[PDB]
Amino acid sequence: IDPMAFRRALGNFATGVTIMTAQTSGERVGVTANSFNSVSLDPALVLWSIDKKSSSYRIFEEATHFGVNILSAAQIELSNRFARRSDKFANIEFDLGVGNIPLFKNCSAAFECERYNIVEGGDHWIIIGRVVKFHDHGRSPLLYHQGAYSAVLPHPSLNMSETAEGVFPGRLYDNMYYLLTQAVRAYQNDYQPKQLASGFRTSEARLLLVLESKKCDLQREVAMPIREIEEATKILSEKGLLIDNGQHYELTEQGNACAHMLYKIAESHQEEVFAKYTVDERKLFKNMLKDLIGI
Amino acid sequence: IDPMAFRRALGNFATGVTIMTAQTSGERVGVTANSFNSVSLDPALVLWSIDKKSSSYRIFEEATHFGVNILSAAQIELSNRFARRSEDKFANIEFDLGVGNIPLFKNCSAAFECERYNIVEGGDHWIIIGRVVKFHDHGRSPLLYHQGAYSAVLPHPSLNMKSETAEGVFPGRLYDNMYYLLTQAVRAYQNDYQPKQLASGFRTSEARLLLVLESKTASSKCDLQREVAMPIREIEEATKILSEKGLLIDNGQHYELTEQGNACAHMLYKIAESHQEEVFAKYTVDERKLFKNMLKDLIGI
Ligand SMILES: Cc1cc2nc3c(=O)[nH]c(=O)nc-3n(C[C@H](O)[C@H](O)[C@H](O)COP(=O)(O)O)c2cc1C
Ligand SMILES: Cc1cc2nc3c(=O)[nH]c(=O)nc-3n(C[C@H](O)[C@H](O)[C@H](O)COP(=O)(O)O)c2cc1C
Repeated sequence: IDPMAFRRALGNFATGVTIMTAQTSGERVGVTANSFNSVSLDPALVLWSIDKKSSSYRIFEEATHFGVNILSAAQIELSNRFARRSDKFANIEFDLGVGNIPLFKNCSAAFECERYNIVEGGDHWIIIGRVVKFHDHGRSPLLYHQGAYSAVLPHPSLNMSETAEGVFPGRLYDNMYYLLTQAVRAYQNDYQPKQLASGFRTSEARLLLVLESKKCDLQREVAMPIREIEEATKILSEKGLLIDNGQHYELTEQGNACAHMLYKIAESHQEEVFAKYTVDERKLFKNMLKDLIGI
Repeated sequence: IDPMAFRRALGNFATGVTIMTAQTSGERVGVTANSFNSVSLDPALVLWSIDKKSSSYRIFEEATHFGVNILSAAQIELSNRFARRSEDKFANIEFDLGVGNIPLFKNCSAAFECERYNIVEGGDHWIIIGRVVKFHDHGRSPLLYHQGAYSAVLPHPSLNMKSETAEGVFPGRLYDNMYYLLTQAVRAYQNDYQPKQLASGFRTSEARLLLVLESKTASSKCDLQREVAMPIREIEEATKILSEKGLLIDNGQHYELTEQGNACAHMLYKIAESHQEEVFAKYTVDERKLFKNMLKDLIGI
């Protein structure tokens, strides 16, 4: 099967973002990884897949301990730093655990592991580690879905019911916070099928909407790692929507049209339901939304 | 180390929801699993961990193929059905057959038809590695599982709150749309509510139960599972923790919150209302009333 088409199919499985750290001596490594997952509770075992050609596996193989840093939603810069080969720990504060495990700050969780055993896994090494100490902080996590960073949309869905007061799960869910998250649910249920029908994934749409206006700068605006940007710009170039002459990325006439239609789709739901309101009422709704954001 | 405290710490790593299916004959199994993850591209290898006490591993060990069904956000009922041991999980459940008679569900985000590659020991679980021979890429909005509760994906990249120009706040000039303003409003609200809820020592599973049980008592776990969007296993886990804190009473008929539990549910309500009441205080009562009615129009209630 095609490796690229398979990697893009794996993007449907949303995961968190972890950073695997280890230190021997003074040799230190930091690898951003999303192949992490749990295995067993007794004993406490976790695994993750590291590339066989990664220049960091030698230090993971030499060190007796490695750490799993569950990144929070406010650690996108920390994810991109430990995502490209480099002194990755330059100007990066961290603490040391058992086995000199580099532990970062403001993380959602951390798992200090002893190296349990390594297993063959195709073109990767499956590193199994025994958790000897963990940290449960509970901060809002960072997501990685379809090659783009996202966040978790909280609150359970509402019963779409019998009574007007029975729509909410409880009587206390009639709050502004719950109404905002459920408005995004109803909006996402209307926009996502329309974007998918046009053959655009999340990585493709974010680049069309950004490049239509005006690699590190682009990485910080679309919230996508460099590896996913290079992958998506290639796909957009195959569809005749982008030209990568070597200097920068520019959308074609065909690319600018697709970016504007994605704007029409993201506005079709609000324009369809707010048609009964006046122009001043719709303008007030945006001004009150900006007051919630802070702009 | 404590297994329970360790399992709760594992909830910080948000994952999607998959259902592992296999069929031999007519012997059929379906296990909801979030331990799934990718391994290798060449060859295409994926793994997941199945419990050693699972009554379905024997059929997974016998069958030559098993499937990974990536569930979508509208498949919470399908996740809970295949989340409890039953003799006929596929009753009144439509599905198709792939290679090796792999049961494939409909309306999923993605699917991975795999041949049984190798099984590896993994503590109290079996690590099943499978080689992907066929996949389906649909791209639907996925179902999330974080801190023992079902959730959805909050899209769109964050906006630049520290820029010079007013039009430079958005990543592009086309991001000034109502969809983006709604998602970024939830970001600003979550950044204000989430740190305050954590300061009270309540996770997602605890907060959803406090806000639901405060209104009415919950008799059957099947109904409570459908309202808080949490599997039965997490409800029994969280109601115990709320009971340790003196916030819940399980008399045997129905879950009931204590007066201390009712207090914690009200304080979570004030925190969820503090941000809007603080920024919308300049608006009139009719303007704030219109904002809720226009939000309900977006939802459909
Ligand atoms: C979101 C994300 C997930 C990643 N997951 C893995 C992974 O599971 N295994 C791996 O070897 N590299 C993964 N990488 C790439 C690592 O950052 C990798 O260490 C990087 O290419 C550095 O290469 P080096 O270790 O050879 O120096 C991931 C990168 C990103 C952005
Ligand atoms: C969100 C979620 C994720 C789960 N992940 C796994 C898993 O990765 N491995 C596993 O063996 N069971 C997992 N389970 C338990 C399954 O629901 C499993 O089907 C259940 O224990 C019954 O299995 P049985 O039919 O083999 O007895 C998970 C349950 C839920 C709710």
